[PDB]
Amino acid sequence: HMCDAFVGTWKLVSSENFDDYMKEVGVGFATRKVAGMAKPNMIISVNGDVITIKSESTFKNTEISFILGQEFDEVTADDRKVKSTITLDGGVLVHVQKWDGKSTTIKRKREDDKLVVECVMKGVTSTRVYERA
Ligand SMILES: O=C(O)[C@H]1C[C@@H]2ON=C(c3ccc(Cl)cc3)[C@@H]2C1
Repeated sequence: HMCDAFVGTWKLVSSENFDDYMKEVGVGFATRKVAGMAKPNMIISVNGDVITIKSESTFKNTEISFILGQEFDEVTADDRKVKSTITLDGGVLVHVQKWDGKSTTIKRKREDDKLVVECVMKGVTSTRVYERA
């Protein structure tokens, strides 16, 4: 019953500062423009110890499956090849991505009926709010 309140199908309803987050990460112009238009659905499921997070949009479809605390390799929507580790910290899914000596952290939390996603790279934060689909 690990992660029960995250499981389901979620739709993006608002984004703030995502262009600047993508800039900070190193995403190029054309990818930022197309990625920034997307209104993904995020589909979270759990089977035993394995959590799966899918993101589907007109821009890209991504899927990760993982065990908490156990590093895995991820190809991000912008084609970075990163090493990822996801843990639960006080009810928040904390996702760290490492690549080329760089690091970004993505937090996912349940707040009221929303799933709030906070993406941080150095001093730049973006907040993306999802609602149940
Ligand atoms: O809303 C979300 O799912 C957040 C968390 C995800 O993890 N990485 C994202 C990302 C990075 C670069 C690009 Cl170009 C697009 C998307 C997603 C944005």
